[PDB]
Amino acid sequence: SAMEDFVRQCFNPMIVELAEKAMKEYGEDPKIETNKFAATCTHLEVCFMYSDFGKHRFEIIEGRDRIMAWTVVNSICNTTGVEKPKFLPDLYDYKENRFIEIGVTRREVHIYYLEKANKIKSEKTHIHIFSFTGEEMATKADYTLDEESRARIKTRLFTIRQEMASRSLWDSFRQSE
Ligand SMILES: O=C(O)c1[nH]c(-c2ccc(-c3nnn[nH]3)cc2C(F)(F)F)cc(=O)c1O
Ligand SMILES: [Mn+2]
Ligand SMILES: [Mn+2]
Repeated sequence: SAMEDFVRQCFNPMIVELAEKAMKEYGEDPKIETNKFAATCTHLEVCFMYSDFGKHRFEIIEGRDRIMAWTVVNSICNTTGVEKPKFLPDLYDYKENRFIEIGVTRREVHIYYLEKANKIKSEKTHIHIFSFTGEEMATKADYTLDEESRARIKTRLFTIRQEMASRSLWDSFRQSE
């Protein structure tokens, strides 16, 4: 399909391999579940960009194998005393000393924020939701990053959406969330 071609042209090889790895784990084929494949790559890219905007302020948890992800979380919990999350989060903020859950949505940021908060129920893990429309929602409206870094993320996401549009893939994608 066009979707795999788009994914391999707009995402970096590492991200693509990571996303394919995740999918091969669940039991899903990136050539059938093409919209899921794109969402995994998009969310991975956002996580990595978030981390790279940080002396390293953020520890990346997402994109690691579960064994290693929970090793990182456990080490952080034992050195900081911060409580252990029930679900693997996406980053850890050493400056603000808190785990962060990153959401990327094709819907309205508030619907997805409510969904993530209801899902985690761990009042400690900070939530940051980004849209493909340049909108964001974050716990206590603490957006953590500076304006330019958040702007770079927003620009990239809008750019992915428009690349999908030029290829007639956006409509399927936004209805597949
Ligand atoms: O495993 C994680 O840690 C994780 N998993 C997801 C996630 C869940 C379902 C789909 C899906 N799309 N279509 N059908 N199912 C896609 C994603 C994706 F964003 F990863 F792509 C979201 C997170 O935010 C997160 O942190
Ligand atoms: Mn995650
Ligand atoms: Mn996430």
